[PDB]
Parts: sequence; C-alpha cells; structure tokens
Amino acid sequence: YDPNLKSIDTPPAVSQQMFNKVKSNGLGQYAYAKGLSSKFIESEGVKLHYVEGGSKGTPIVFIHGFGSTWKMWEPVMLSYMKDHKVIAIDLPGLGQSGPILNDDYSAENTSKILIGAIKKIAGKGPIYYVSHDLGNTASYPLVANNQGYIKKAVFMDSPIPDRAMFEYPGYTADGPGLGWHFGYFSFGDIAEKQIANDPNLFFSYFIKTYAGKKEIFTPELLAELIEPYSTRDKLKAAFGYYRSHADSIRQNEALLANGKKLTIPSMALTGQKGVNDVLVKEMRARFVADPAQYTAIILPDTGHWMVEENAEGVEKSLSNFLF
Amino acid sequence: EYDPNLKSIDTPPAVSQQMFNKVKSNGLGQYAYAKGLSSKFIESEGVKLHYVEGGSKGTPIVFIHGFGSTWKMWEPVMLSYMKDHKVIAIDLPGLGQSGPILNDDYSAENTSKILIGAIKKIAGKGPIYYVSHDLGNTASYPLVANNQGYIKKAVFMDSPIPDRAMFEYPGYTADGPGLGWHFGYFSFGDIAEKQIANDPNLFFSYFIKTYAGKKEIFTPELLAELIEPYSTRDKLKAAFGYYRSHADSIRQNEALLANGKKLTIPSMALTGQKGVNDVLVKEMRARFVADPAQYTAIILPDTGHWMVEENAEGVEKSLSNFLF
Repeated sequence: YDPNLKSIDTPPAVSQQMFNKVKSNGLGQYAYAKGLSSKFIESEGVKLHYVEGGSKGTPIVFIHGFGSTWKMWEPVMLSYMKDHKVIAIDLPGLGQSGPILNDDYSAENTSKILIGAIKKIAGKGPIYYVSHDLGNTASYPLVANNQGYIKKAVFMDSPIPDRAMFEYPGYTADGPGLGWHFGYFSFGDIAEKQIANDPNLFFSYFIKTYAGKKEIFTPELLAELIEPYSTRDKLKAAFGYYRSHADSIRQNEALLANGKKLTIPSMALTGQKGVNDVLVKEMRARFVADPAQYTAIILPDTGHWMVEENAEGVEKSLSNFLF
Repeated sequence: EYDPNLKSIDTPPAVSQQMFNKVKSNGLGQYAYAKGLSSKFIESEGVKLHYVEGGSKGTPIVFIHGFGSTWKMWEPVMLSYMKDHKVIAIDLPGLGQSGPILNDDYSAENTSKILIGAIKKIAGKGPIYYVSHDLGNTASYPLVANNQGYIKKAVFMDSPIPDRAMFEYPGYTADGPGLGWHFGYFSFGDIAEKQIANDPNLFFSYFIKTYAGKKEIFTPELLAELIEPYSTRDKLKAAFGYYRSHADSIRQNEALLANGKKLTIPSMALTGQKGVNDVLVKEMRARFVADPAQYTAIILPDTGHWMVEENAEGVEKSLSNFLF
C-alpha cells in the first residue's frame, strides 16, 4: 500500500475512448508480435483464446492472472521461441476466452478446462508449466494431477489457494492488507458493477499499488492493460475466481490431505515489492514433497507485475530453473 | 450474515438521487425527529456537531451511532427512555449533520476529545450512561476509559473496539467475504469514496442488507432514508477517515489497555447473532474488563448488525436490565 499514491481524475468517457482506440488499432491484448500466432480452441464447452510461437523443444505453457491476459508473457515467449514451443492461454472468461456459464471458477473446474486444451495444443509432452496471480488459483489440481506430463512447474507471486486464504488480514499496520481484495471481489456483484463504472480509476490505482516500479505504468500502458477488464462480462468472470476461492481452497486442501504434493521440481518466483514471501513460505511448508526439488527466488525492487517490471529477472530465473 | 444469493439493485443512480432529494425536502430520515425530541448543534474543538435530545430528569444516556447510521438509529430507544431519562444522540464528527475533522484525524483519541467536550455541555456534570454502536466503538474507547466515574456504565454494540486483532480479521472466509475486508477497502486510497459516490444506493442497499438478519425490514424507502446521509463525497470521505485512522486508534487503545486503563466500571457487549456476533463479546472479556463480575455479554438471536432496526425490543430489554 502507498499512502501517497493519488487516484486519477480522468472522465470515464475519456477512458472509454482510450479503451476503444486500443481495441480498434489491435493494440494490447490484440497485438501479436512477429513469430506469434493467435488462436482459439474449445475445451469442455468453453472457447479459449491462446497465443503460440516456436515449434521444437519442450513446450512451455504460460497462464496469466488478474489484471493480465496472455499478453503479460509476450516478452518471455519471444525470448524462448527459437528454442521452445511457447503457449500462453487466456484464463476461462478473461482476455479473449469465453465465460464459464455456471460460474464454477474453482481450481478443479478451471484445471479440467485447461488440461484438455493444453493436451491438444502442446501434444504428448512432457511440458513445463508457468503460472502467475489467478493462474495459481486456476492451476494447482492441473499440476498436482498431471505430474510427469508436467515436468516442472513455476508459480509466481500470488499464493496458491489454501487454508491461509481464509486468514490473510483485510487491514494491517501498513494499511490495506493482502486479504481485503479477496473479500471485495467476492462481495455480491458489487466490484463488477462499481469497477465497470470506471475501470481506469480502479485499475490505475490497483495496478500501481502492487507495482514496485510504478513509472512503467504510463496511462497508455494502463489503457492497454485495463481494456480487457473494461466491461461487466469480463469483470464478472474475473470475480468468479474470487467467488470460487472457498471451493478452490477446499479442493486444494483435499489434494494435500490425500498426499498430492508436488514431487516434480517446482519454483516460487515472487516480487519483493509484490506479495513477496507468502507464496515462498507456503509452497515450502505445504506443497513440496522434497525441499531439494524446490527453488525460491524473490526478485528485489520488483512488484507484482513481474514481467512488466523485471522481464530480464523473470526470464533469467525461469531459464535457470527450467533449462 | 453474508448470503451469496442476495441481489444488488439495478435502480439508475439518477432515480436514486431523486429518492435522496425527496428524503431531504420532506424532512424524512435523519431530518425527522419525533415529538419530545429537539435537533440542535454544538461546537466542540472547532467541529460543529449535530445532536438530538429529549427528556430532562434522570441519569442522562448518550448514544453514539456508527457507519451506515446517524443519531436516527437510536430514536425508538430514545423515545422509550425519555420519560425517565435525559437522552442524547450525537452525529459522529463528519457524519450525519455533523461537520468534518479538517485534518483528517479520525483516530479514537481525537474523536473522543471532540465528543467529550460536547457531552459535558449537553449532558451536564454527570454521571451518565454511554451507549455506542459500530464506528461509535472506534470513536469512543479513550472517552470511556479516560472518564470512568463521569461515565457510570458503558455499552458497546456489535462491532469490535479497535485493537491488535483488527490487524488480523480475515478478508475472506469459508462463508464468503470476511469481517476484515471492509477495513481494507475503506482505507484503500480514496477509491471507496469515489466508487460509492457514483452510486450510493447500489453499494449501501447491498451492504446494509448483507449485515442484516431481518432483511425484509429494509424497504427501498427505508434504505433511501439510511443512505441519503452517505450520498455525497464529503460524507463518504469523513466516514472512510475513521477507517484510514484505524491503525492510529489501535495504537491508542492498546496503549490505554497497557497502562491499566481497562474498564473498571460495569460494561456490556451487546451484539447480534447474525451480525458481528461473538467477536466483541470475546474481545471485551479477554482484554477490556478489569473485573469479569462487572461485565455483561448479550448476543441477540436472529438479529443482524442493525440491532435497533431489527430488534428494538431486544436492545431495550438488554440496556434496561444492564443500565437500570
């Protein structure tokens, strides 16, 4: 939290002009760099958007989270595609993926949707799997239940839903705590509605609060990052993950109680100025069978939006761990 | 209690604003005082406070509302007691018809200082009984702790008194959004102020019904009356100042508790089973009371956070038995 950060005063109508420009000119989530291919695939009745590059080499699957789309991974995808098949999927309901109509955005359901698509896109495997933010919510069952097919897994910054997610405090001595948004985002359809009235206002403040390098987030970049979350339908989907967290927690806790910890190499890669050490301690204590297979890296001076803020640190950390 | 099936309204903000305008122009809601009651204002530490009083003889009872409320929440209790008691209900600094704390210091110590000055003038030299609800519990602990004797007995209702545990209440629970989440949202820059000002009826209709046990009571017209007082940025800014100031209030109350300034006068935690429930009951017993023999804890069944709206009988009986 930053007591000194100001919220914007941009009129929502002006912000909508910015979002429209992004969509009309194929910028942001719609901009696919040379070598990358935008595609759609149906899985369990859900139309998923994904972007892929490369061909030979162990495939690497990248799953974004809240405030992001496949786009967050583009710099890393570009770096790796000469040596690896790279695949970045928009989570169900977000980016250019369609919604889960029965509102079951729990880890088990999203993992079922994702693995089916991945098996078709990536092929026989094995593959590497890399996740950030809600990606970590969507993915634990997928990873835990497909070890072998998944040869190594990385979770970034955000905690994996577990018992502690019923504990993170709403308020702290430093102001608003890690826990508060888990509550606001699951509080009826209130966040969807309020944020839909002025997405630029909420997200400009939210995104910068969780950034270490705030200067990276110019109004232009923010317009590109917020456009995919600028409508009620996309916000409803996003907040479905939050509504479903209690389900996700029960599901992951059941997995751990049945012994389904990670027995493949895994990494917690976090930003010191982001969620910082929560995921590192969590994975070490509860999710890894053998600490010797576990790597923890906390990037200094780097906030939650790890590739935006430190693409080089992320690429190097991933390369050192995966390859 | 949280109900995942409760629907938010879809009333257009402009239509809601006309509801608010009607409340004000017709003198309803916070502007409506029953026969026997008088609306007055008083300056304390440069802050103009609004209050309503009734009665004359008998131990005075001062009532302090919290978030989502004004003095108005106390009216039925005030009417019930005014025959035998001076009764005084004050709008918290910044809220209802009270003016704001200009330096944004809505910490317990500051609001307690502003309140005690006015109370001494309105209520007289004492002693008095002190009854607090919701943010009243945030505004008032130093007032009560530092003025024991002048305050003969004290009641805190439903909400926790700021202490170290407020740094622990979870944002999320197996039951959905937790007790902690609003403490974060309300102190998250000026975002709550700005978002809620855009459609106060939408936010408060859902918020108020959520924490109600008896939801049917909250008709659109009652909601309009409850929300009108929180329908502008200036009123929301003040409300959320209490939340920005909670870390301060916590330090202040912890310091009082550590300096023995626990409660040595009789005290009561009075809560609603369907509201915050047992948090305050456990908190006061464990940390705020010097002698358990002086402490009463009552949790009203089938009653949510808005305890006088939902169970005036339960509140009056509990206060009467404790106070008298």
